[PDB]
Amino acid sequence: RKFFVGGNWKMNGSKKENDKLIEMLTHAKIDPNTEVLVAPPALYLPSVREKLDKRFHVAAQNCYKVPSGAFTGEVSPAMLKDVGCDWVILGHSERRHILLETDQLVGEKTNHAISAGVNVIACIGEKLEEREAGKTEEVCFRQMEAIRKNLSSADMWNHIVIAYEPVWAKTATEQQAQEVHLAVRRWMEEKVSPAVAKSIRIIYGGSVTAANCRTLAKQPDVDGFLVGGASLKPDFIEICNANA
Amino acid sequence: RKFFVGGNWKMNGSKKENDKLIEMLTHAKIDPNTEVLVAPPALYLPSVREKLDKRFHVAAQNCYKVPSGAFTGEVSPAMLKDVGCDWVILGHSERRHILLETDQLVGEKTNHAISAGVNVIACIGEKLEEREAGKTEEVCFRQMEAIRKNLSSADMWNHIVIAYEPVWAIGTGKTATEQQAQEVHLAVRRWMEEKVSPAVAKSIRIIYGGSVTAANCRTLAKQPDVDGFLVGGASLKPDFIEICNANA
Ligand SMILES: [Mg+2]
Ligand SMILES: [Mg+2]
Repeated sequence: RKFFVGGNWKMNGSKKENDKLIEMLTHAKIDPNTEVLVAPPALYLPSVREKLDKRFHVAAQNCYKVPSGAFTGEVSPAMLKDVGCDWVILGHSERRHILLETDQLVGEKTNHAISAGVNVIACIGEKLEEREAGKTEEVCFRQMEAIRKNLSSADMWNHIVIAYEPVWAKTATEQQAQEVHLAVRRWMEEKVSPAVAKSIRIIYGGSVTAANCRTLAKQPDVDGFLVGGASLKPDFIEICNANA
Repeated sequence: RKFFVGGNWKMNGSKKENDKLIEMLTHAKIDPNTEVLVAPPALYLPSVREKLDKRFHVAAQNCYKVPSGAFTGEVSPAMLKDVGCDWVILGHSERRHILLETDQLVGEKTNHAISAGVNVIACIGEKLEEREAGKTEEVCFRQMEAIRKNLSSADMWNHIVIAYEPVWAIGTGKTATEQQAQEVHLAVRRWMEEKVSPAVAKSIRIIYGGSVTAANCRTLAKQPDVDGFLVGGASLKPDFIEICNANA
């Protein structure tokens, strides 16, 4: 499985700061076997995609579940493709828990994006009370099932990267991350197919820093990262190189 | 009060379709005393603003309530200003009722946008079951109060346009008459007079955000407390220009 590192800029960006990050990525020494993605705020997606070499993916941080219509404030996968973007992050913990997105909506968006030619980083993860009640697997499997049930065909998994976010984190160890990634992969093996489970990337979306990335990368079922704050700093390059 | 017409493109657009609308706006003949605004999807705000004559306002269809942070998928007013856009639509009925935005959240966003130098079209309106229970004013006043209460000072009303959406009509087979529209606009202006000030009530634009068409716009525009429109589907068509000219 090809190592996959996505930098989620979250609600951070400006012409000035984006220029700095683009120059950092353009001149950086990055392991050629790492797939690298960045996700700027929607306003800046067309410009970042125009300015970055195709070696880098550029992802939206959200999209909706139909190509057009009366949905003020929403953007569709067709618009992403229009501006050269072929990736989207869906179901991020902030969208589920702050902006109130349901499991079903994330699954509907995922199916629609892939149908429109956009690959999906599909995010899952449990909150603190859920982990403490022993429901990590119950919650993660429920979120995964809502995606599985909404896909139009089993080949769509070739266009998904699963991101596990330990929302509950209190600090998640590399052992705790590996434990969930393994459980999710075994779920994929049973509910989809061994072939998909073996090939699908499951990336870790907890706190990823220059200091902990190499230990996390060595876990056998951790295939990369969905990076938060470090994506805005030169440490992102070290994280991109965590598997090398 | 200066007549104000905003076109809400909703989730419709592409680089090439937007260029087509920009050409329509550029070649349109419009009364220079009318304020005209368009609101493209967020991906297209910088390109639309760069390409479209500065005589037209360019608005975001939504934004969030702090300048930056851990809010994946949200954009801030500071980013709007960074790409030259100084307007936003907030509290649109689709965001309230489909995306579940609260009265308080709309008020917090409105305050934050204005704080950043972004003017706000603040949308209000009641649903049918609320209207049939005699709660049109109760609902509209509750929504307005949540905005008022969250403003950092009453001077922020100089940066607000209120849009009344008759959700009870938009979302059903009913049509709101121009008399029904005028009746709500009058009550909202009187709320402004009583709860804010007469000076603010006299100057604030209250635009109608129901079904606005080439066929009904002139009758709606002549209503004394209707100061313009927030246009939906017709904003994507040449009919938008007739609506921009509805008061002349
Ligand atoms: Mg021309
Ligand atoms: Mg109707």
